[PDB]
Amino acid sequence: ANATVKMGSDSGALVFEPSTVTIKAGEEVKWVNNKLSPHNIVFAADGVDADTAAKLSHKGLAFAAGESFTSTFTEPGTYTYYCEPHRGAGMVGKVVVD
Ligand SMILES: [Cu+2]
Repeated sequence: ANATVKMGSDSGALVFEPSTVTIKAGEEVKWVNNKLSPHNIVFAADGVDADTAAKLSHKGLAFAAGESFTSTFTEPGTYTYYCEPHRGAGMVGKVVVD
């Protein structure tokens, strides 16, 4: 049972919601595209290893109100994701794989 995040409120404010998710080692997590596009979900190697952070990242440009991404949360650890454009605009989210 994957967690589901949305890249922006299903209204019109760019917030990652849920901004922090906790799910199990080996499960996956989905993201839903909404509004204020483009967004991407770009994981900084935020304590976790480069390769895992990379493979979990999505530099895919999400234009279609319908496109959704999935990441495999194998390695227990912290992954911290942001948007490339909105990186430092307060648009960030966090993952705790258990
Ligand atoms: Cu964004």
